[PDB]
Formats: sequence, structure tokens, C-alpha cells
Amino acid sequence: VNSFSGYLKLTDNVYIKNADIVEEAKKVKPTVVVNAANVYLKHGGGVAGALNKATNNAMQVESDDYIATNGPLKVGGSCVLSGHNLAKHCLHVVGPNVNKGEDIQLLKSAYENFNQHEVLLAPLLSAGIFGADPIHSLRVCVDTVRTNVYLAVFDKNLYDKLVSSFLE
Ligand SMILES: CC(C)[C@H](Nc1ncnc2[nH]c(-c3cnn(C)c3C#N)cc12)c1ccc2c(n1)OCCO2
Repeated sequence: VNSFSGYLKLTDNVYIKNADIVEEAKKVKPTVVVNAANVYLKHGGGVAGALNKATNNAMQVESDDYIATNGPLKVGGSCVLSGHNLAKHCLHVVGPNVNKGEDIQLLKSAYENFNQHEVLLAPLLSAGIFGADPIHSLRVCVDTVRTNVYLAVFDKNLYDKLVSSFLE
């Protein structure tokens, strides 16, 4: 369906909204929802824990079966798995955790995965406890992604800061 509403249009293909990605997935029923994943697909906190709990742990069980047979992802990589009751597919993307010393250069690689999908509902990669500068993450998104991306940022102060910084 991909019926997104209430988003600010930043560029011809990048949109942003102050919202919880889980509530947006429930409302929109998107073709693809992006998970802010880690390499072993352990969906404990942040975006990942919220998406997993909304699937009543079906996402974690599926992720564990994937890791058992294929091993961990690489930083900057991704994996398409089921979207369960939230979306047709979930694109698990691993952005660098610069609070754990991972290279910020891999954030462009992480966003490049979005280009395989015409339209996506996504979080701001490597933000929050992953510790990348969120303004930098938004700029990398705008410069790298060519497909339609709807960013849901669940923090009004951060949303307002990103919008002000971009409108400069
Ligand atoms: C920068 C943050 C505002 C952003 N978080 C979010 N962005 C968008 N929709 C979100 N829903 C929730 C949510 C719903 N219920 N609960 C209990 C939570 C939690 N926690 C968080 C969330 C962000 C984005 C990238 C992340 C990350 N966090 O954490 C590390 C890895 O990469």
C-alpha cells in the first residue's frame, strides 16, 4: 500500500517524520521496513527490539534460524527476511557503531542497500546508542539513497534539530 502521511519532504526522494517506526509500519503496511540491525541479528533494544516485540518474537526466531545456517552479516551489509505482520519484507541493515570503534565510512555502504528497494520505511542509521552524528547520517542518506525513503525518527528534539540543520 505504502500510504505514508504527515512526512516533511526534504528532497525529491527523502522524507522525514517525528514518529515511532513500529506505529508507522502498523499504519502504512509498507512493502519494506528497515531494521537498525547488528551483525548477529540480536533484536534487543532500540528499533530492533521494538520491531521484534511487535511481531511477538517471530522476527527473532526467524533471525536465529538465518544466523544458524548463514553466519553473521558484515558491517555495512544487509539481509532481506520476512516483514511478518509489519511489512511484506524487513531489510535488516547494519550501520557502524562508532561508540564501539566501528568505521563511520561504512555508513554510506549501509545506506547503499536501500537502493535495491523502490520505497522503504526506515530509521536514521547509526544514530542513538550507535553514536554517529545524526546530522551526518541524514546527509549520507540524502547523498547515497536514490529510491524513496521515509525516515521515522522517534524523538522530537532530534527531529527538530535534523530539520533545522537541513533547511540551512
Ligand atoms: C535515534 C533514535 C531516536 C532511533 N530510534 C527509533 N527510531 C524510530 N522508531 C523507533 N521506535 C523505537 C521504540 C519503540 N518502542 N520502544 C521501546 C522503542 C525503543 N527503544 C525506537 C525508535 C534510532 C535509530 C537508529 C538506531 C537506534 N535508534 O538505536 C541503535 C541502533 O540504530
